[PDB]
This record gives sequence, C-alpha cells and structure tokens, in this order.
Amino acid sequence: SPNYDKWEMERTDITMKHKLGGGQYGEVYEGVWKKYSLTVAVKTLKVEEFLKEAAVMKEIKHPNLVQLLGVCTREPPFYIITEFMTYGNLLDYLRECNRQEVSAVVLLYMATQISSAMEYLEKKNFIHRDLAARNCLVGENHLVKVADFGLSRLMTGDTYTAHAGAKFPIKWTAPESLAYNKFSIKSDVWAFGVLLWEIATYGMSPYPGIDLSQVYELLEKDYRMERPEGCPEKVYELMRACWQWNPSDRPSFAEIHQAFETMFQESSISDEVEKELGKRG
Ligand SMILES: Cc1ccc2[nH]ncc2c1/C=C/n1cnc2c(Nc3ccc(P(C)(C)=O)cc3)ncnc21
Repeated sequence: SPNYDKWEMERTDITMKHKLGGGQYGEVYEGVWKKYSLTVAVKTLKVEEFLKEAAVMKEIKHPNLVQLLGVCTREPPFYIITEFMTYGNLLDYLRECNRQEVSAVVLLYMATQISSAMEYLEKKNFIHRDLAARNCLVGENHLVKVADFGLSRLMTGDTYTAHAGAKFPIKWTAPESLAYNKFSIKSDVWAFGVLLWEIATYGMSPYPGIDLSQVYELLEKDYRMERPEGCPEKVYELMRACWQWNPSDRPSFAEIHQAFETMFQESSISDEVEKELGKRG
C-alpha cells in the first residue's frame, strides 16, 4: 500500500507500563506490544535529535546493538520502540553484580561483545560518539548491547566536527574532541578504552578525584589512569593503546575485537573446567 513504512507502528499497539530506572534514563518506559504480549522498551518525546536517533537505528543492526522494533513518528507523541534489555545499564549491573557470576571471563566476554558491535559500526563507517558503560545494556547470561545512538552518524569524511556550542562527557572524551570538537572512529576507540576501565573496576568512575577542569591538561602531560587491581597486563596495554594522544596511533576496533576474542576464548577454557570441578562436589 502507498503509505507503507516498515518501521512505523501504531501507537495503540503499545501499552506504556511505567517509566524505567529512576528517571535516570529520561523518558524511557517499559511497555508491552499487546498483540504479542512482548515486553518492550519505549522512548518518548513530548525533536530533531529524537528523530535523528530514530533514523540512525533503522540503519544499523547487530547482535550487540540494542534492537529497534519500530517507531511512531508520523505524529506526536513520538515513540522509539526497542527490545527490552532485562538487566538495565551495564554500569549499575557491574556495581551490583555477584563477581563469582560476573567473573574475569565475563569481563572479557563483555569487552568482546561491545568491540564486536563497534567493529561493525567501524566498517559501516559509522561513529557512535557516546561509548560508556552507562550507555550499554545487559540481558540474560551477560548479554551486552551498545545503546544510545543520539549522536551516532554515518561518516562522510574522516572527521566529524560537532557544532560550536556542544558539550561532552569530559572523562570519556578524546583530546582532539575536547580541544577541537573533532570526532572519528578513533575518538570512539578512546572512549572504548575508558569503558574497558569501567569494566575492569566493576564500574568505578574514571579519573577518581580529578576535577573535570583538570582532565585535558593531565592528558596533555601524558597522564593516564592506572592499571586497576586485577586487570590483566594485556588488557591494560589495550587501554593504553586506546588512549594514544594521536588518533591514528590508536588501534582499530577490528584489532581490538580480535584481541579480546582470543583472550576470551582462552579464559573460557579454564572457566568451563572450573565449573565442572565444583559440580563434581
Ligand atoms: C526504547 C529505546 C529507544 C532508543 C534507544 N537508544 N538507546 C537505548 C534506547 C531505548 C531503550 C532501551 N532499553 C531496553 N531495555 C532497557 C532498560 N531496561 C531495564 C531493565 C531492568 C531495570 P531494573 C535493575 C531497575 O529492574 C532497569 C532498566 N533500561 C533502559 N533502557 C532500556
């Protein structure tokens, strides 16, 4: 039919149950797709930034990107409707987890899943622009997905320049981005370095006790966050690669993913055996 749009759903298909989290996600609701009795998440507005996130999510698809199910953007109130991620945002997940469940191998699994998604965006020539643990979502069996695509975009040049007044979450933001509003897949890699550090610390805040106003100056003097207690030497080396001052010196997400894939696989082996010991009590 002439007005068919594969993504546009009817608002009345969705029951809005309650606002998720603690207003901490803004206007994101747990809903039900009543036809199917499926729990969904729904972000609502009542614009350009909203519609831009809606547009971007139609273009990207991956096992580790939160899955768009549909939108209601023909008339207000606008909706973006996605799968429901059962455990919420990764930062709080890490802060409250049982570390016998969320063990060294699961920390590697998490980094493998996120870098898998970013390797995909990387070859799609997208940038994400807001990589952080608070912006990843967790499902069953430590399934992790990247979310929050409001600043994501398909790249036309090597660099995107955010508008003059823009402000950024300073502790995740690469030097060139802080100083010159320049973004690229490489400033995503820098933010991924910080995300790695959030994972390794089970969700500590970065640069603890360092004033936001001091951060760029410290970076320019080559200060970088210390290796967290318990963090594998190789993981920390990858963090430091992600935090190379010059963007072209940072690894690709292709390289990053491959390295974490390998480390994950090795760690799984010992984990699986340790599980089977212990079941033989
Ligand atoms: C609807 C929507 C539209 C565009 C988007 N871009 N990025 C995320 C989204 C979302 C939201 C995704 N999403 C899916 N499940 C979510 C969730 N789930 C959640 C599950 C459990 C809890 P608790 C531990 C308090 O019971 C809290 C939140 N919290 C926030 N966003 C979620």
